[PDB]
Amino acid sequence: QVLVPNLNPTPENLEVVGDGFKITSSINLVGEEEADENAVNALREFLTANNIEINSENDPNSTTLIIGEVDDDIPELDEALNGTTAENLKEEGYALVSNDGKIAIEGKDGDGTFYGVQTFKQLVKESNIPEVNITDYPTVSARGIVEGFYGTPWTHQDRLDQIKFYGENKLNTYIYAPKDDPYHREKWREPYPESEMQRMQELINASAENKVDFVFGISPGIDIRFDGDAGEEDFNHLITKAESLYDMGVRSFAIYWDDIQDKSAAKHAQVLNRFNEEFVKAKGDVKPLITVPTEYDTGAMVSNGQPRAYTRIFAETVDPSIEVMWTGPGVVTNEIPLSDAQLISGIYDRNMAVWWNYPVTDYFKGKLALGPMHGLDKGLNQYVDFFTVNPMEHAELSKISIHTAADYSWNMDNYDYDKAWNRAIDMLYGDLAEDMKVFANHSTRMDNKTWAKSGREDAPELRAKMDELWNKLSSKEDASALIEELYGEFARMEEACNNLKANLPEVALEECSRQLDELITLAQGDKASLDMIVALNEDTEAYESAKEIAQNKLNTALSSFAVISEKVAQSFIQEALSFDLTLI
Ligand SMILES: CCC(=O)N[C@H]1c2[nH]c(CCc3ccccc3)c[n+]2[C@H](CO)[C@@H](O)[C@@H]1O
Ligand SMILES: [Cl-]
Ligand SMILES: [Cl-]
Ligand code: NA
Repeated sequence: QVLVPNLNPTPENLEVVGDGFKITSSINLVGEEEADENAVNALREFLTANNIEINSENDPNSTTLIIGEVDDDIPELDEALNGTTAENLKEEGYALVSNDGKIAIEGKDGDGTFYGVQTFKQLVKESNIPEVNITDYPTVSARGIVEGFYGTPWTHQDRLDQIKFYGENKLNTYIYAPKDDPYHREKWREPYPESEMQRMQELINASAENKVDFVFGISPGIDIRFDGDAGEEDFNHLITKAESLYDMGVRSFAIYWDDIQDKSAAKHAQVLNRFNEEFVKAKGDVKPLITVPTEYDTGAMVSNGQPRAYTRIFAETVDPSIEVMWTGPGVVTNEIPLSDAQLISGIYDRNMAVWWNYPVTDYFKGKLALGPMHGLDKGLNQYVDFFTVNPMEHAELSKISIHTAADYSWNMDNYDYDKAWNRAIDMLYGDLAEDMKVFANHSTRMDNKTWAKSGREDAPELRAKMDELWNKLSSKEDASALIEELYGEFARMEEACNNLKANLPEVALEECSRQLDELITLAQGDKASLDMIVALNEDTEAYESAKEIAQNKLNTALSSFAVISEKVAQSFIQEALSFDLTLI
């Protein structure tokens, strides 16, 4: 009576200054004429979807909804806001106040109005709203996804659905750069045939409608020629390419030099500098060029606190107005500490862009990455102004991690990874949220066992409980209470997974059915591992029997393509098998 609903992102400023109130079958619409075009179509769609009519003219008594910019200049808006303004905020900023009856939305620019609507959309529940005073704006100005992974590229529907999802969580950047789109890279010189072109146009259109900058990436580095007529012919292919995507409405571009053998720092930068001049600037309404250098992680870029040969020359040749992306201290790493970003930003003498390789799983596909942004410094905004994550080829399940990235990048300072993660699953899964948390909590840590690792540890509280069990048994202390609690945990893993199998929407189930079965198998080996232990009671029969099962469950898990809970549910079984409790 009446609480604020989960919001994503977390708005900069929000306080309850009322009990909230129901919105009528019919509201008062004021401002649609002036307000941002896209912010309004998003309103009408929400309004439609929710059995909420727009008054052909006033009252009664209707709930009063008022919307527009600050340029735009309306009377009801100001009285409505009644103290609050979006006049002194960054681009994409807005204000929202729901005053008993009244609902006021003004953004600084069209962008912020649209976002103000998104926050409205999330605030209303049943027609009920809370009374609140909101001023909101992003920490980082560019926030989004780079579809840059290896593997089957997102389908065309996948992409439209992501692009909508991005609008609703205030992410504003989508970089188009699938490694295995032949035309992005393997055949970069070549024009998209007619029907990809048709499909490409809808991406673009859909993106503008959701205030998403659609960025067109190209990766010519495997075979591009730099010198003489060969270089002219090739640089022209780049133009031809960008032009066609310009002539479709694209006003951002990226040119990527990652994962190639040719380390011609000077030549790469010169291609970029040429494009900045001949395309970007000659066009006037194209956003800054974005690039990744062939050295794109601190280990590859730096030695002894100083740039390496390639990075040094790249840094000094490439135009200041160009956004350079780096991945952090490693290609797939635990963290980006402030000190890493300071270092990299120093070398390029600019605010940097991040290409963050999580939740992407192309380098270890058996595992789904279902955790929150983790390990990224909460003061990164000091040196970084462009933050994107590289997602899984699994579009739907990627949403959980992307959800958290939206809150990290929009409200960096207050970002809490555990709360963000919970919110994300709550917001995305509804009645299934609790069961989905159980499962996903075991699938957050990525680790290919060699060079690639990132993410929150899997099921950390269970892992500490397993640790305590071993400490009490090696000490020869009574552990029956804990043993009993772990039975409940393992039983609850299997219960949740079964509920997920039978009730998940198909769009999500098809991405995780194998991993669901993997956690069920381990939960059963976990349970059999406990029996193995209780069998303490010098019962050799029950011991051999629970042992062959624990061992079979483990072996099934080890053999299976799906990977989950390596250091927790799976490891517990190997820990239990090696705990020799038969000694006298
Ligand atoms: C910043 C550029 C980047 O990360 N490029 C690719 C990239 N390069 C690398 C390291 C190089 C590599 C490539 C293939 C096989 C092993 C290692 C890892 N990754 C990501 C994670 O797999 C891929 O998704 C990216 O497309
Ligand atoms: Cl050459
Ligand atoms: Cl496996
Ligand atoms: Na800068």
